[PDB]
Amino acid sequence: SSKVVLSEPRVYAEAQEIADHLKNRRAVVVNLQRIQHDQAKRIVDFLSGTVYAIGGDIQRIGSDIFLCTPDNVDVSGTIS
Amino acid sequence: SSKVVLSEPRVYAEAQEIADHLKNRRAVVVNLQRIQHDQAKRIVDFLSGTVYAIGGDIQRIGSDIFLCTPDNVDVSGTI
Repeated sequence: SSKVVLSEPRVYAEAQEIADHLKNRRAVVVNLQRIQHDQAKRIVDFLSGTVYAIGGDIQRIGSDIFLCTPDNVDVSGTIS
Repeated sequence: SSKVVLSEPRVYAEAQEIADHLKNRRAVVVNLQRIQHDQAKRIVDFLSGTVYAIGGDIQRIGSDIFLCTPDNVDVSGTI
């Protein structure tokens, strides 16, 4: 019924695919633990701009991993 | 609208609170980065039994981090 996408991007360009998911109202788990760190930063910044624009959110869920949500997904709880 | 719960348990007994969320049709992200490693294992095994019982799923989504879902959440892609 609801859909969550798991994403492990290799290059900065793959952020566009993630943003398309968000625009289509799906949450996306973004694992950046195994990407070049300079590229990870770029992804996160791009996705911050995406979510800012569509009224969603982006939240760190662990070391170099994030949950991006559209406005139709409420997230509760926190991770240190 | 849907709800996703973020959990960072510190003791094994908190796996019950995660299981309650799943029985109530919410996905839970379970970050086991801060718990003792021996106890992480035991949480992950407890949750596999829970999801087995209710027809959901458990998927590793990074180091020491898992996505548990009930049957009403479809997960696509992999990590």
